[PDB]
Amino acid sequence: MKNSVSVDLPGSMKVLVSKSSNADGKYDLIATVDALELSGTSDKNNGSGVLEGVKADASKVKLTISDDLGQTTLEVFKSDGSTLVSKKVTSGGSSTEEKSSGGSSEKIITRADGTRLEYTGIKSDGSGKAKEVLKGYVLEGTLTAEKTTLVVKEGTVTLSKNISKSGEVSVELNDTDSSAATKKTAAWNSGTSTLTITVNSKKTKDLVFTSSNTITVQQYDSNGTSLEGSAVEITKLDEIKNALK
Repeated sequence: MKNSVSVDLPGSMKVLVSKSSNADGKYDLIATVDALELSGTSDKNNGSGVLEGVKADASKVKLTISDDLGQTTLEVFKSDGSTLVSKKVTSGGSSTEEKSSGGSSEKIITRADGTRLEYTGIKSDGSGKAKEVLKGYVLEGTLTAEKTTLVVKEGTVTLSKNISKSGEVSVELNDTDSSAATKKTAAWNSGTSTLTITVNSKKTKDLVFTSSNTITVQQYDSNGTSLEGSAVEITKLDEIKNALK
């Protein structure tokens, strides 16, 4: 690989591809990931293809680079190469890291902005524990094969952020408050990703769940009909609880 060319890949990796092909028309590939050298051959000249290596503990490693360089898959197998232990797929600014070990699985999704969904203790029915890691705070809850449900409790109010298997966010609020004068109810608008809270037949605040994986809160005037001021981004879990008081 004396006169190879270096190619940047998703997942903060680099591959070297030979400048010209062998007698079969194929290009040599070399990459180093952490301590491990990987090597392969490809029928393309751009850095795409498959590289393989073996760790010191005899685990087999495969790096698969998609044809257009938009995706990398980094896989680790047991020493015979049959049983997959871990798989990291990176593309479009996001990574998904899956590991299966000792009865349960894990899946960590890292979004382009650094926020994460962490699914742990995944069982054969698709259930598990769920955490969303946002900037400044974490939301915790559960996973089923149908949805992720992340829960914040304040007083008799329970706020539930649902993420469907498809990735669609919806939010609900349920309040066990006996008193009809203080009980919170809320309505969800999927068109604006906004939960509007009502108390005593007047709107009190809008909670917006943004495409940037943030939450903002904005109050209504005492008339219960017009918004006032400007929306404030939540920076810590305590401020979500404050919005539920």
